[PDB]
Amino acid sequence: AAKDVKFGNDAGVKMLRGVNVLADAVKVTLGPKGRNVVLDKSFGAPTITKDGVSVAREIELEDKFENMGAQMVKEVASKANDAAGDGTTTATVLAQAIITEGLKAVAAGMNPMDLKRGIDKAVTVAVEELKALSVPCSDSKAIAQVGTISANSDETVGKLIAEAMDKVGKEGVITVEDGTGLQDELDVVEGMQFDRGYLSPYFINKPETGAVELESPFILLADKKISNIREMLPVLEAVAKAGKPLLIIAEDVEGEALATLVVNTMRGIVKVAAVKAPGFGDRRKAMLQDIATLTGGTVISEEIGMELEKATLEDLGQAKRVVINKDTTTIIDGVGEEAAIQGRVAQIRQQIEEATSDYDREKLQERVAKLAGGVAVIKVGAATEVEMKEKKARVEDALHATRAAVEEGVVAGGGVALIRVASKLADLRGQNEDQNVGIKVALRAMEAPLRQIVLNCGEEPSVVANTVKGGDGNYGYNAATEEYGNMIDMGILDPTKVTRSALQYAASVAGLMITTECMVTDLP
Amino acid sequence: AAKDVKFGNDAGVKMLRGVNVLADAVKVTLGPKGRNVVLDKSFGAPTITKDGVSVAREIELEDKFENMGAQMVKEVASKANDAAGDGTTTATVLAQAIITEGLKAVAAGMNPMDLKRGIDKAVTVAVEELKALSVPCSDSKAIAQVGTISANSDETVGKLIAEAMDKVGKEGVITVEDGTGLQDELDVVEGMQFDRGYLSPYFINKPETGAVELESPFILLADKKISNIREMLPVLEAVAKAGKPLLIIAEDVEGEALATLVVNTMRGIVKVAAVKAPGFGDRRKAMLQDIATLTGGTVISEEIGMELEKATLEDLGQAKRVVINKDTTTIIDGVGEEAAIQGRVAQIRQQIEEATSDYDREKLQERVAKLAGGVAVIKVGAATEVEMKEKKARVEDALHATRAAVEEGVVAGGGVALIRVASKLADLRGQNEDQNVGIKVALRAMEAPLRQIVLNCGEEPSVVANTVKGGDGNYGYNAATEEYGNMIDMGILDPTKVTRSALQYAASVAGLMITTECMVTDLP
Amino acid sequence: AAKDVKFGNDAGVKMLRGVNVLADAVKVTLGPKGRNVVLDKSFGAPTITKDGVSVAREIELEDKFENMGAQMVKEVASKANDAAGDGTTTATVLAQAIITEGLKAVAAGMNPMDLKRGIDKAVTVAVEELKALSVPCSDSKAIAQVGTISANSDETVGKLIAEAMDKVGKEGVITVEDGTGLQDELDVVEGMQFDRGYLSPYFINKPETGAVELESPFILLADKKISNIREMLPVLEAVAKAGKPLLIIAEDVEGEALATLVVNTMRGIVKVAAVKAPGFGDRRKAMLQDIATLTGGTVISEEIGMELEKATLEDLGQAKRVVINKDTTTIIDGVGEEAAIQGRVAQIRQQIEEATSDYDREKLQERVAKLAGGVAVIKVGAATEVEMKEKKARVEDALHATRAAVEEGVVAGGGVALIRVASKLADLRGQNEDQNVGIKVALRAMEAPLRQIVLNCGEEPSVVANTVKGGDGNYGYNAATEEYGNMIDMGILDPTKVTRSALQYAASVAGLMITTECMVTDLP
Repeated sequence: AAKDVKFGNDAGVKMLRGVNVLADAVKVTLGPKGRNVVLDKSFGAPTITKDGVSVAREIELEDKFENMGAQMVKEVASKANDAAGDGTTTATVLAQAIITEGLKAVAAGMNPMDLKRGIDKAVTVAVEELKALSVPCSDSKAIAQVGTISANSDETVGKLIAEAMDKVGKEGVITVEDGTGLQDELDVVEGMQFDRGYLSPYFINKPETGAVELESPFILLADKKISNIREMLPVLEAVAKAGKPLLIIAEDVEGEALATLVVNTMRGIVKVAAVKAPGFGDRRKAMLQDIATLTGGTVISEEIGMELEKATLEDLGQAKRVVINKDTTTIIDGVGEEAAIQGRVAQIRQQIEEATSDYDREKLQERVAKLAGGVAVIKVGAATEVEMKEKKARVEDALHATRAAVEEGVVAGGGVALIRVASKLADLRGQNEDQNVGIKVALRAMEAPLRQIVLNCGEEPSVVANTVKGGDGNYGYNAATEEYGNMIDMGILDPTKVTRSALQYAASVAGLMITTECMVTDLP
Repeated sequence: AAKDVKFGNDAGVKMLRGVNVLADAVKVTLGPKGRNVVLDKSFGAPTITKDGVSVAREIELEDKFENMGAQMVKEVASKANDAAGDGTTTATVLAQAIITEGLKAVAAGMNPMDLKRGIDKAVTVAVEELKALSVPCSDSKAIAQVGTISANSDETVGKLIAEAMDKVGKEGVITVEDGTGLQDELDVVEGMQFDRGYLSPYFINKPETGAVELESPFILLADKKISNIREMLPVLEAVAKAGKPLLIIAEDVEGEALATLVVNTMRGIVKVAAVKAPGFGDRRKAMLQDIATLTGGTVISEEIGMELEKATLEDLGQAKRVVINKDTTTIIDGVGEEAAIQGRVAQIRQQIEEATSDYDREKLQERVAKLAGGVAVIKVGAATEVEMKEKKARVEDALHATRAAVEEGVVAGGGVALIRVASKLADLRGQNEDQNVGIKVALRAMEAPLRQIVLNCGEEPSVVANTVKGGDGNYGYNAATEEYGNMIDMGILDPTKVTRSALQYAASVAGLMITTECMVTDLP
Repeated sequence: AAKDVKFGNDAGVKMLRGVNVLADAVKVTLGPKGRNVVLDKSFGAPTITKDGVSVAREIELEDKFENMGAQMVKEVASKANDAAGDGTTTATVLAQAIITEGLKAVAAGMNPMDLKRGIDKAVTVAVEELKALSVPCSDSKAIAQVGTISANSDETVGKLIAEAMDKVGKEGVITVEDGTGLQDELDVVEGMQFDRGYLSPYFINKPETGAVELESPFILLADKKISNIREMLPVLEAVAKAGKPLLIIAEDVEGEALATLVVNTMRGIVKVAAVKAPGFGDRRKAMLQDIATLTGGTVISEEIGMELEKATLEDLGQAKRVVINKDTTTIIDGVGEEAAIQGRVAQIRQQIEEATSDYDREKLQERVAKLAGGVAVIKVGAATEVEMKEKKARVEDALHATRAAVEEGVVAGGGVALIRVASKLADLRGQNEDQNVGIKVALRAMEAPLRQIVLNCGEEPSVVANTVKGGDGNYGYNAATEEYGNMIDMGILDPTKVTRSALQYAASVAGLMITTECMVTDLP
């Protein structure tokens, strides 16, 4: 199509206006004193929210260039959710501060590549100062306390997450089968988590979570690229006679059958969602064999000779609940019995015995960890359905924050850790001058989220931020109770991975937007 | 339709504004310090890129005349890819410099034909100075080092390309069958490369490469012009029952069946792509007989009497992977066995015996080179799928640059070779005066890419370019590390064919745009 | 009146556009390859000029704020003439460079007061590096050579200035009585130079020089503030009967009589110009007594009792030629005889004897230096009147440049000295960061005049300036002959006072324009 093309500082100020719009809405969502945002829905009454994840999804600007700036920061901040579980808002505010002060410094004629290298230098060293600043979250006391604090101060949720990580292991897979009464049950049921997500967002039937959940679905295990609908039809219509939904685990699903099933979920004819097989090559064939062991069904491969026309209801696998994230699919309570599963585990122990390299044995120890691990039934008991759904959502929030907290340790939250590693790096210098101003842009940006939280309190932000720089360690400003003090003692803590990931991804849009010269889009 | 027609310097400045837009975007992609370009996609978040090949595809301007200038430089720079594998960006910057300084000289009333002859003179002599300046890349050490340097400094890739060119020969065909694990495998499998491309770009299912890849396809070998769909239907529907895709190798595919299959790939009904037979006449019938020997299938010719209605599944040929470039189709691991293939080779040795002319024997030595050569399985092993796809792309980049490097030798890259042969030709003169100013426009243009790279560093371009002119040999400016020195020693090298082809094709749009008087287009 | 008021960066960019207009015209006047400027005169044919002094007088912009920026740089650059004799153009280009790069740095949010202190720091240290870099111009060989080089390479002019400074002394007063033939005469005649200028520019009858010259005028010596016309009338009308013009040396001339005489010079009725008495207090009464001794007339003071009504033609003093600069008045060949003058000198020797403090004796040694010194008759002989006026103007130019050259020494001209002390101060640092960027703004600005001269040559300015930074000492670029080399050997030299004064006054408008927040003017 006919493209509009902008160069230089025109491109820079267009992206800067887009990041200012997105970043202003998402930044007024940021606080324990966070302000409301009224998002319009054309159905009826609008939705009031305080979460910047829900606000940043709605933002899409009219002018194409400003829209491109907003969609850049939206995209990479959503990567901060997908790697972190929180911190889209913090990565958006940090992204506004690096891009704003950075483009002011480029407008002063400084070299943009030296700014990018300076920002990446202060970001790298500040990441290492977070890892030197992080307190580990190792045992059921710390797992419990991060569970309580993350789930809005409830002890029973932290006891649940501590018991579940105590059972399956901190490395293990924990997702949640929900409640059937008043009691909060918990046990290991046989399933498998693998790092493949949904193929298109149009399979999402639960958009408040951002996932594809299927209850009692069938599972088709295909070791081929699926592009043709004409094989799928006895499976899809055997499902349409069965009524229970259908999950595809294929080598790939491309084009015609893929967007066809997207149209099937558009009209809601047959509930089918599709994901890829985990891994590549012969080990993805072996992992499809393990999923075939769990779900009861059978690998349909070209070496056997079977096709999807010859597939029956026995050939499909089946489970009770599958949950599909953007990058990760978990399968909960497949049909297959402990004789075939356990004998399969013993066969993979045998493959540990006759493996040569240590790396292959590492892959097989990961594979018996997946196959022997198990997923959680965490029956969130409540009095009513409302407390079960809300308490379910708080259990998932404590599950994410506790998961990242036991991955990479925990730091003093509330924007204190960023400004603390900003205070530790005043003497960091680069090679030439524009790296030095890139470092100072980066550190001033690390100050900016505490400035924003205290600004949402209505207090004077430079005073409180200068006092938090005056303190040492985890001394920060509890913005909810407006009290200075030790953030670990006062019970505010963010995982190191949400802070580190927020800073790193804000550095990524920072560098990739400062070093932009040209912008190409369609005409309005 | 009703046409708008422009003459003279109006036409000249419209093309000059189009070349300035395209050339500015593609020229800010140019560097080891190359800047980003934000390309919009209407699906969602935009794509950040540093490659001018991806930027120049997106450029299409609103005004029709400026669009025509941009599409001229786009077209012939894409010819610099298709003949070279790199240097679309360099041919675009060179094209901007010759067209800009040239149209300034035509605006001073000078004769445009003498400018065209002057530019072609300095271009011809500068090509011969590149061939006198080129260092040969002959053995596995040089093949290895160009392989490492071209693939972003990795020794294992250069060892792979050196082993593959060691096996099949530097004249041989090497494309890549991909990985099935961690190991990087490599062996000769029986296939054939021939110089016929796809018939329409709408068969392209992998647009990031710019090719048509078909995995386990059937191959229909037709010795007739195909314009009628009504013969194709037992073949196309025997394929649609078979499910595996279909490649047509015809004498020609014209009109109705061609655009019909384009509609089949538009809706994705049956995956069929079509190419022409290699060569013309009785030798294209013999090469179809050799492809019939490789793929197991049979030549369908009018002299036998068969048609496409009488075609069966045995009559179609079959291979494992075919890859179709814009001008070249390779067929990898056809079904046919070594008895028929080897006996066919012996028959073509017999045809070498009973040939008369030396030229025919040259064609048959090319034909046993194709039939006895073999294509590569280069299993790019990696830990994950991401490193396998990215490492695959770097293997293809080192394969292209190593291929052109062993075709025509290697020169000091980074814009040093162009400005070096610009320095060697200060005393070149033409017949009359306007040829002299055409030569100086050409040489100043050869200076321009180093000016652009150093400008993307932020350094002073006329200083660094005047110092590189002050040096001799391969003394240049390593713009990544900002260090002067011997470019061959510091590990920057471009093939002579990408530099020579960039300069020659930029001279082609230069002459064909300077000598333009009239422009005819539709109305806005 | 109703005022328009602008604040902040709006005020900054308005002054920046004014300084850009003035500075662009005056900067294209700058060179030995200096370009022409066509100044319009409404009388008739326009005037072509290459001198930035004549261009900067004409510049007055339409918009009031831009006019204020232009008039600031005009004013203080005219102070660089009045203290230096040259370098209005150089102070304008330097002022553009500090104000431009400085306001870019303030637009990056840096502190303007730290920029002002940084610029003043690098300016102070660069002044001391000029004084460490200056070669002294002490004897008649050096005085002669600066005289020749400054007067466009003529040896006879340098011999004249060397003989005149040899006679009266380098501290002495030399102005020029003009020619009466072909010979270039020179002798000491009795006069006095004192540091008082004209009261209004509307007495200027020779605007090409910027002075008030009166030939055979009468001199009225008034020890009172003159505000009333009704005393002046027997003096003014005794002059109007005498016909020869009238110079007033008063204590002060204020208001009514002052602007009245301005109206007399507007209609040209009686040629009267007025200046103040030299010094303040009782010593200004004594210096009026010495001027009364020289000119033959008499001090009219209130202690005697006389008034201006009782003044006669004998009471007025008289001389042959008086020349009045903006700050300095010289009186040439007064009537009074050597008996009264010499006896007055002996009386001031007696006052040296009976003085107490050393300071008073310093003032009296200055006073016998003035009274015993003498002014020059430098009869500029030529063939025609045109060579006498042009050769007169070159004698005055060599007189100014030789005068400043023997005041403060001589440096390598042509913008080499500024960039040389810019090269010597790379390691100069301030207290905090914005002083460092103020220093780098200052040094980059010191590079800018050589950039402008080489830009007027058409050569590449960053190349030549980087080579002049590569050299050491007085190695520079003779831009007339386009040859590198020792500027003292190649005969390009500027006085240290015109370079030092150009840099200091450009620093003055630099600081006083960077630290401007508000601008107040009338409405358009």
